[PDB]
Amino acid sequence: TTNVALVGLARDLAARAETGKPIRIGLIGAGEMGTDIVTQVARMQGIEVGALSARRLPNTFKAIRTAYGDEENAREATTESAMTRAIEAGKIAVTDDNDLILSNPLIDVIIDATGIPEVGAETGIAAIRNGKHLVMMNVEADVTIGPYLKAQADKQGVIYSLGAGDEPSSCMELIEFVSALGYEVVSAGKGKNNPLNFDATPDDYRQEADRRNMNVRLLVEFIDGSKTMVEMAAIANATGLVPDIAGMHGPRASIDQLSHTLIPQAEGGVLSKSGVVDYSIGKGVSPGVFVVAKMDHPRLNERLEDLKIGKGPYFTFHRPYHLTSLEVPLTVARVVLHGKTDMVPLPKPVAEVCAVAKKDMQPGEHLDAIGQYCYRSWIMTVPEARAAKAIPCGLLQNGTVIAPIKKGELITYANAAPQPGSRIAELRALQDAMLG
Amino acid sequence: TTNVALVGLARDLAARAETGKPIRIGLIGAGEMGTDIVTQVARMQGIEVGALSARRLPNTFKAIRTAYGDEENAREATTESAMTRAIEAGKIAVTDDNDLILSNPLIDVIIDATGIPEVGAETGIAAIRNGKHLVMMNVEADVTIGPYLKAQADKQGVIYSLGAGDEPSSCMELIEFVSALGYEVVSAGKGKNNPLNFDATPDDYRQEADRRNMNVRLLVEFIDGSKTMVEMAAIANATGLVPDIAGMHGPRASIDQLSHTLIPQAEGGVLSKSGVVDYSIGKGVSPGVFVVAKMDHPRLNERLEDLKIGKGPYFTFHRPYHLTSLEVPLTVARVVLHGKTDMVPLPKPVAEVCAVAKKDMQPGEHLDAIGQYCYRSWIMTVPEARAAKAIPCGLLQNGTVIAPIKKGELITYANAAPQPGSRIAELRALQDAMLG
Ligand SMILES: O=CN(O)CCCP(=O)(O)O
Ligand SMILES: [Mg+2]
Ligand SMILES: [Mg+2]
Repeated sequence: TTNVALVGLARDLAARAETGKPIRIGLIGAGEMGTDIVTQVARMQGIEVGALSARRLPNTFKAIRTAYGDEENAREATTESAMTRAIEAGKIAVTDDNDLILSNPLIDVIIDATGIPEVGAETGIAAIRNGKHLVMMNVEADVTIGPYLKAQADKQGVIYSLGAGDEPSSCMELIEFVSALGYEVVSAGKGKNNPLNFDATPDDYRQEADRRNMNVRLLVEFIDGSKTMVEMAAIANATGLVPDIAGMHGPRASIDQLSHTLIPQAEGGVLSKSGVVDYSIGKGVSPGVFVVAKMDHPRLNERLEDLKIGKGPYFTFHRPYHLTSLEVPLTVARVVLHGKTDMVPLPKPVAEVCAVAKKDMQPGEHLDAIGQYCYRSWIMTVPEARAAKAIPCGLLQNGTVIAPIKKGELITYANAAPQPGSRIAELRALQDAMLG
Repeated sequence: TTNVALVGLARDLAARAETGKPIRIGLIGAGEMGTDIVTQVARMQGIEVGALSARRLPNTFKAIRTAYGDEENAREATTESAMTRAIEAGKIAVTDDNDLILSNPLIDVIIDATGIPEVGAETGIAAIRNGKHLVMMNVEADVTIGPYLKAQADKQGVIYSLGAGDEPSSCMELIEFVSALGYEVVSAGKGKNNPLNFDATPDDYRQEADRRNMNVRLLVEFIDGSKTMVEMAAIANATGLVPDIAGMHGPRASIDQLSHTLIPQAEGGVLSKSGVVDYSIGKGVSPGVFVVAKMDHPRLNERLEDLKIGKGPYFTFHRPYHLTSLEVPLTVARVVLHGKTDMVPLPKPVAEVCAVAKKDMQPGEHLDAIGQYCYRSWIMTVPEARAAKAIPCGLLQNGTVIAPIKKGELITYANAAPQPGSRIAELRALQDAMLG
C-alpha cells in the first residue's frame, strides 16, 4: 500500500505485527472521533482495537460498519470471558459497559473518545487504577485535572499522554525541535481564518449543524473561542509559556506576519514579553500550528536569512496540518513500543481555563454546557484566576448561579457553584491538595 | 534561554549534560558548514565538538573565532596524547591531521563537513574502521557508495546516517509519518523558486559568488539541476520511490497545485504511475519538502477535507523549512542517545545519479568537476543507467574523455574513464561486487 520501504515507527509497527500479538486499544466512545480511530487502525500494522464501548450498544455496531462496510468484525460481550474470547477470535468486542474494557487483561491502552469531560475524568482514573496506559483526547478534562492524572499514572507505573493530532500536541512537536536546538521560544499557538464571535449560540448554527449532521456544540465552542482557549491552556501547562493578557491578544496576522506581530512590543509586535501562548486571525495559519523563535547569534541569523526562512532575529516555524483523531494511534504506538509520552502537563499549572457569561443570569438559574448559551472559556494566568476566585471552566456544567451575573462577567465562586458531587470536582479538589 | 520546560530530545540532552560527559563530535572540515556546526553546538546541552580539523591549521582557529568571538577554546594538537589532554581540559582540539580525530578514543561520532565527496568516502570508511558512528553530510558520496558504507557500518556495530536538515533527510520525516499511518506515498520531493538553467557555468555566477563570499560551484550546481538530482536520488534509494522519467518531470507547480500535478496522468497529473520522486518549479514550496499522499477510504478523505487539508483523494504534506547544518546535531543526539538513524540507503539502489555533458568535448580532454563547465548530474533508474553503461556522476571529477561527446549526451564507460585510483572508484567497485 505505502509504495515505500519500512522505516522508523512504520518498521517498529511491522515488527510488532510479526510477533503475532498486536498492541490492543480499549476505545471508550463510538461517536465521530471513535469511528475515525477504528477506521484509521484498520489500515495500520501491529495495532488493533480490541474492544469498543458506547452508552448505547447500537452505536458500536454503527462505528464498525462505517469503518469496514459491514458489522462482521463486531461481537457483543457481556462478561470478561466473552470479551477475551472475542478478542482472541480476532473480533472487536463491543459492549455498553466501560468497566469490561477498563479491566480486560488483553487491553494495553485506553483511549476515551466520548468528548464528555466528566466522563474523561471517570474513565481516566479508572484506566490508571486498572494498570493501563491512558491516552487522553479530552483536552477540556486534561487542563482541569491533568496534573492529578499524570501523578496517579506515575504511582502505578503507567504512561499518561494527550493524543497526537490536535493543536496542542502538534505544537509540542515544534516546541521540542526549537528548544532542543537551544533557541528562544517567543510565542506559540494556532490560527483562525476569521474573527471570533463570542456571542455565538446554537441558534446561529443549528442550520449548519443539521445539514452536516454534526454536533452543534462543536461549532459553537469553535466560533465562540472556547476550544482555542482550552488548546492554548494545554500548551501553556506543558511548557511554562503563559497568555500575555487574559484571553490572549488574537491579533490579525497572516502566516507571513506572525514573526513581526507575536513578538515583544519593543521590537514592533504586540507582546509585553517573550514566552507566550497566543493565536492569530488571518490567512494561511490554519489548519496547522506555529512557533516564533529568536536567534541569539549573528551567524545563525544569517544562515536562516540565506535559506529564506525569514528576516531575523525572529523566525516562524509552521506545521501546516494536524489530522485530529487519525494521529492518535501514533501516540499509542510510541507509548507502548518506546515508553514515550507525546505530551504531559507540568506538575505546577501556569494557566487556568476560566469562563465568562454569554448572557445575563439570575440566582437559581443553572449554567448549561460549553458550546451552548450560558458561558464561554477564557484563558487566564493561575495567579490572576486565583486572585479573582475564578471557577475552572471544566467544573461548570449544570452548576448553579448564586448571585446575579451580567454578560461579559467572569464566573467565580462568588457568583456560581459547581455541582459538588462530580467526579471532576472531586479529582480537582485532590489536585489542589497535592499542589498545596 | 528557551523559555520552556525540557521535553523529549531536549530533556534527553540535558540529562546527558548532567552526567558530566557530553556526546563528542569529531568534525572534519573548518569551512562554512563546519563553522555552522561549531556555532550551533555551542547553544546546545550535552553535545560538544571535541576536535576539528582543516587542511590548513589557521582555518580551524578562524572557524572558532567566528563561533565564539575569540580563540580561547581552541588548542592545537598533533599527537593522540595532546588531543586527549585538550578535550579533557574542555578545549576543542584543533589539527591538520584527520587521522587523529578519526582514531581519538574520546570521539563518539564523525561528521565530514569538507563538501569533497572523495574525502567523505575516505574519512567515512576510516570512521567505521575505527569503530565510530558516522553522520554523512556529503550527499554526493552517499548516492555513490552509501550502501557499501552502510553495510560496513553494520559489520562494525556502528550507526550510519545522513545528517538531518538537508532536503533528503527532512523529506524522510514526512515519508515516515505518512507510511506509519498506512497511506500511499504518491510523490515526494522538494521545490525550486525559479526554473533550472542547464547551461549555467561559473562565468554566469562569479559576481554573486564574489559578493556572497561563497564557492561559485555551489551556485552553479544549484542552478544547473545537479544538486536536485542528487537529493532526489538519495530519497529514492532510501524508499524505493523512483524517478518517473530520466531527469524527473520538474513541472511548474505552486505548493497549492502539487496534489493535482505530481499525481497520475489518469487523474489529471503528469505521472505515468504512483510512487515517485520529483520536484517543482514554483512559489511557496522551497525552503522545504513535500509528500503527496492518497487516501483509500471515504471517511478519511472526508476528515481531511473537513480539516481543509485539501480536496481528495490526493493531499499535500509540507515541511516548510530545513535548517541545513544546524539540524545535524539532532542526528548526532538521536544516534548516540537512542541508537536510531535518521536516514540510510536501502541495500539495493533503485536510482543512479548519472551525468550529461554541458558542452562538446574531444578525446583527451579531462572532465572538470560538478558546478563547473563540463557536466551536470541527471537522475535515472538503475536498470536504465546500466543499459546505457552510464558512469555514476560521483566518479567523474578529473576523468578522461575517450570518445567525442556532444553537449547534452550521457557520459558513459564508452566515451569516458574515471580516474581509477580514487578511494571513491575503489569503494564503488567493492559496492558493485557486494551487489553482483
Ligand atoms: O482540532 C481541531 N480544531 O481545533 C478545530 C476546532 C476549530 P477552531 O480551530 O476554530 O477552534
Ligand atoms: Mg483542535
Ligand atoms: Mg540541500
